[PDB]
Amino acid sequence: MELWLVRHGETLWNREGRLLGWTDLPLTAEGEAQARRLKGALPSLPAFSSDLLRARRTAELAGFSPRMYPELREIHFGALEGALWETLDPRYKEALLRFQGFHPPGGESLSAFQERVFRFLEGLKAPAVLFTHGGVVRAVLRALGEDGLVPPGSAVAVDWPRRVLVRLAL
Repeated sequence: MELWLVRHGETLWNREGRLLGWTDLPLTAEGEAQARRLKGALPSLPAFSSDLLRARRTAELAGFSPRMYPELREIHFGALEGALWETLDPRYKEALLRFQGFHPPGGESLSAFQERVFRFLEGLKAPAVLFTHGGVVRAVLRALGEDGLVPPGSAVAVDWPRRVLVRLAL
């Protein structure tokens, strides 16, 4: 199934290297500019979006009218929400880089997070555009044997659950 995964535009914490999960931060002005540049560049397929403001806003500025689904949320960081990556305990930093053995205090385990993400993808019947988060895009790309680091406000199309089709960044 052709799926477009769109990472929302820049937020202040995305700039400052701070963990951003369920904290409902808004897009910065450049984040909004990135979202607007997606309008007309993405296929006009039905859209779905995380219910977090930054994702909803990105969908809107991109010219879409998404349905809101919590399953598309970034992973909840719990007590690590907003945590400065610089002072993050190396134990967490390493687990985040490897994308394994990570369960932030009071947040979601990486296993529960990826299960709800992939479960959601399994429920799609036709190609669609998913406005979501970096963690979600990374989970999908990694499962497909590619690294899932993409820039904010960019998109990647995949032929789930087989391979990646194209990476769109502008």
